[PDB]
Amino acid sequence: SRRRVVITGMGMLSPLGLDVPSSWEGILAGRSGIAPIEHMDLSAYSTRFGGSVKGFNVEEYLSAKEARKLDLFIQYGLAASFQAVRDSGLEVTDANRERIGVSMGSGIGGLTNIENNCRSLFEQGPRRISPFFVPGSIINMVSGFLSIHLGLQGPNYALTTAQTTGTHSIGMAARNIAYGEADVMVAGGSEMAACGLGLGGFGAARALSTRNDEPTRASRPWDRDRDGFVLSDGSGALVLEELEHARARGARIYAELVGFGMSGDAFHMTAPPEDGAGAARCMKNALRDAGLDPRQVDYINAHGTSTPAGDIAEIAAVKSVFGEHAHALSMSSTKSMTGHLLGAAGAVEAIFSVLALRDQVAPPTINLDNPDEGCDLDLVAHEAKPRKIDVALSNSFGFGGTNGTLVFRRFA
Amino acid sequence: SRRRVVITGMGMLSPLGLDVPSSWEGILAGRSGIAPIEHMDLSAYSTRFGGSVKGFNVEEYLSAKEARKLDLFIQYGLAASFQAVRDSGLEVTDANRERIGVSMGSGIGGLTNIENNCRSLFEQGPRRISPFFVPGSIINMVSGFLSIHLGLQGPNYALTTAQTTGTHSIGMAARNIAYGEADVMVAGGSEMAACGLGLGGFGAARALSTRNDEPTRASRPWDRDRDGFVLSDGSGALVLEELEHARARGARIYAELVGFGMSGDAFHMTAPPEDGAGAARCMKNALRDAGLDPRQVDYINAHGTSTPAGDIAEIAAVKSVFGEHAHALSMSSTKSMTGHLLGAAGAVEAIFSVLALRDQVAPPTINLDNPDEGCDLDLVAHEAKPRKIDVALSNSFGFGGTNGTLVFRRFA
Ligand SMILES: CCn1cc(NC(=O)C2CCC2)cn1
Repeated sequence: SRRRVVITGMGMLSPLGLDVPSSWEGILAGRSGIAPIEHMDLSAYSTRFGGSVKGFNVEEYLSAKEARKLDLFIQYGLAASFQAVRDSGLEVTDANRERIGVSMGSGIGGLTNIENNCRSLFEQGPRRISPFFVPGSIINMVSGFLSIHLGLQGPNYALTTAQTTGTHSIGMAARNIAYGEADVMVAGGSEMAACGLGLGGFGAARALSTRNDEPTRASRPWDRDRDGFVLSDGSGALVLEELEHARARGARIYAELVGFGMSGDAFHMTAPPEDGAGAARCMKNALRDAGLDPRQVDYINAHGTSTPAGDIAEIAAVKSVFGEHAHALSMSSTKSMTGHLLGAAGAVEAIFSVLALRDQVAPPTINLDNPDEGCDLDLVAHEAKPRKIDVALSNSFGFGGTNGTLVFRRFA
Repeated sequence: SRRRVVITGMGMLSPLGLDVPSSWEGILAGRSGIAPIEHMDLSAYSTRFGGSVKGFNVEEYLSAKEARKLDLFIQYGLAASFQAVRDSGLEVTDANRERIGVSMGSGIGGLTNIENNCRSLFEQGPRRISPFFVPGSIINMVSGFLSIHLGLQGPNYALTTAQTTGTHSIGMAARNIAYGEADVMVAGGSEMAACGLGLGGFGAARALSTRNDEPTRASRPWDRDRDGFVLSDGSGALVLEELEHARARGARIYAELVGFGMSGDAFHMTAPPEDGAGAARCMKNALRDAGLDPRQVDYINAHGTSTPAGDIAEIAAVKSVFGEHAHALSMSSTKSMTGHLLGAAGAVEAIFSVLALRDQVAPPTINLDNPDEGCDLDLVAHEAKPRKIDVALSNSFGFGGTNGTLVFRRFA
């Protein structure tokens, strides 16, 4: 047997806003957070734009001195985590601190810090490298710093599954609670890969949109004129909680997390199979885990990265899994607005999936001006669609053919 | 309901050998793998030695075409994974490929590749960053590449929990099998952090031994003259398999994985608490998970980093958990010989713990010339000790106060 898991707290930094409600207001208005990247010379680069977090004040969370020790991706993950825990109303005590853990991940981790410490090393030598270089750059330090700050003594770990990180982080945290290893987990992901290395690295692979002239139109999932993904920064964190634990303290419950699927494509290092066999296996695994028929799914938050092969693989996967229900569900890519937060994508998209349930509205896929060949599903083109949503899926597909699917259900 | 998990295959690169048997012969003979580093000029560094993998031939494992794309930490993790899968005798088929997954992690990942690409970026511009920069550096690509080349379609993920990574990776992979999410997992870790940023960043924290003039004596866990950890490179991988699956195919079973614990110190970003409270909580969780009397523990493969505070915290934790039985068990640090493989430490030490069970011998803590105040347990000083071992425990502790413990026992 298995315990039930609900969402009692959410937190976010995104290109749309410095918290959940501002981000979500942008999402339902079809607003783009994409813009040319500032305070950075990108002349030599084929991509000059992305989704930056705008106006982030780390001193709302940390002293300047503790903030100086940490890469931006860690600052962003801590901000989302602190928001989520505050939003949950949870009181940590000696009676429960061993039952409260953290799993906040990242796909790429501390590139900005690595870049700045490379500058020191090359020019001046190793004696200029910061003493906090390692602990301030390693991916497990969101989980680490959060546990130390809040006194959390439960399971403490971090996933790194590239663009699947946030989805796997939340799913494996839900398993920890379901199987009695924890009663509460803070789970999600964070990313800040807008350094030369991030834009240069994805740029060297020709993976990014190069629509420098119209950055807000660059992320156009399933549109025939798409030319790759848009790199974005930020963080998402959820408070996952055992149902009886949440009820006993009178928690506000957003939604129930009923299913989690994982699969490997075993296909290609960076490309998904054109038929989306791996994504179909992963969604079937998640629905089986939830004890739900494909027909019960109402809303899918796609991975929908705006890459040629990825977007078409997801259409094929949804048609394969859902058959005669494939057109009845609504599927949208919020990456059309936020761009691709890499390891944080799954985290912010799980939050948008939960709010789709709260508000009974499918967020839009903006920029979907000319659907590509066979992209004929309800992709919620251009504008939000109020509709019935009892069951919402959130899919992530990443490098190494790593797949994750979360299934959320309305709670009443 | 919870299934039993056995070890059917093991694989390793270490500073003592290019496979498990060669490494283990070095362990039982008290041999040091530590020597001045040859691959780069460290005259400006305060530490100029570590545990290198000597004479690694990537063309035993990978085409020159695949190998050139991948950071050394990925090559090492693939070498160990391939060894472990071959050692297991498992045949991958259409009938079982969806039930076989991988969880190979790293603490730091592709720091050499990222450094070298940062050098190209700063000197030559973004168009000289490798197209393989991202997939060839990010931590999840051991799991990814292994899945692509063996056709593993089970759970595909990667942990990054600093010096706890290998232990967490193996434990969580065992839970996947226990709970029915997979029947087989390849799990462990790999590390190659011996670049300027690695040695420079740990050096900036004054965390490394600076015994440059006697490298083989630098790693001296619980010795009063210890002055920090020794940085080492390599990989460990285990094939974990559900018991009845292993029995059904007539697998050779090395041992059973009976217990896994995790805990967070919630104390300090890098420092372990002096009393080892988090390590004690972690071990108690693992022993309760294994349904054991603590008196059943015969051998402990310590974390044993050769740091002043870490080594004494572990003594305090073992005394607190085992009481009078702390005086009857044997505890040793194989890091005395291998140095600290960081995210791979828990993986090679899990293999050493299984071989302690196979061969009924406690590996030595070499260099333990003068045990420090309170270090009065059986620490197997200097020479391997043949003894009865029914139950072996492997401990890891890392930055962020993250703790893992694995419990293995003989299988008959
Ligand atoms: C992918 C090719 N491959 C090569 C190995 N080699 C070994 O297992 C031996 C070398 C030490 C033990 C396994 N797979």
